Amino acid sequence: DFPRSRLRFKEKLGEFGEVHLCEVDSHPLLVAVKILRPDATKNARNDFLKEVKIMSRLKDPNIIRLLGVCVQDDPLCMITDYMENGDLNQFLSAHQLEDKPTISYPMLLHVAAQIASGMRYLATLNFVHRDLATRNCLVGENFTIKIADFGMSRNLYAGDYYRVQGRAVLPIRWMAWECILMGKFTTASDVWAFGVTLWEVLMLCRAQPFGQLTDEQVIENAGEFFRDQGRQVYLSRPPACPQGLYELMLRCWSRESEQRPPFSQLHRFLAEDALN
Ligand SMILES: Cc1ccc([C@H](C)Nc2nc3cc(F)ccc3o2)cc1NC(=O)c1cnc2ccccn12
Repeated sequence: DFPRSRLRFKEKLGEFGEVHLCEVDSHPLLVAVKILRPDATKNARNDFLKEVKIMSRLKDPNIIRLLGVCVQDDPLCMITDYMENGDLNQFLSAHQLEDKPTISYPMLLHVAAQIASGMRYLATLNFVHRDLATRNCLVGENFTIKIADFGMSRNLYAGDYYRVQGRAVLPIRWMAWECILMGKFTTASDVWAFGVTLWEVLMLCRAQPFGQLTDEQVIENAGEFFRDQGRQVYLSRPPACPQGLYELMLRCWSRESEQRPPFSQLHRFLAEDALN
């Protein structure tokens, strides 16, 4: 529950808490195991226990799945699926769009449809992710995608978060205008972050959203959405993205939260309409 002795620690996969590739004899069975740092504070331990609880809610092919736990003894462990290809941002970065390692346009749509399906599931639970982005997705065998949430602290993605002393850490470049101005999050702001995530996929993660603008400019842009005088600025159409699919992204960035398409409609478009 889970038998900790059945675990065989093999390699470190990354870094609050280390993640390790482990083997389970059942024989070539691989899992990911997250362990609390030896010097974790009482606050870190509490957060870890809550992550376990939140994660235990989530049961979908395109969401990270809690396979097991070791909490009745120290140190605390969380066990998930091992996703061979690591995070989606690093994965796409190592690929180029097929001409005429490579990835094809239809494969990009399949990646995006899987994210939409995972988010469709979350919406059914009335669960708001709050930090959807390619950096929070993992890639397994055969371009299979699982949405996760690594938190906001990793050095690699430091530049994706706006930090003011004593305030919540904010992924402003993925955030709906109402999130920036009022600091609250909904399924409708998850849709907006999905539009930005889809922009990243079609960019093959080559540039930060609004990359040529400062943090302060991105925040003032939310103000311009609010005022609605036609001065707001949008992510440009990626090279690999045709106009029809771009117009979908634009609906995700509608000023009015109710005008943003539900994830059920987004999934339909990506899995069906976008095929023609
Ligand atoms: C073992 C574990 C525990 C926890 C988590 C994730 C980060 N925790 C998490 N997601 C959430 C999604 C929500 F909606 C809400 C809360 C969430 O909390 C992930 C993992 N697994 C890996 O990180 C992993 C697997 N395969 C590889 C390959 C390379 C690198 C890393 N990995």
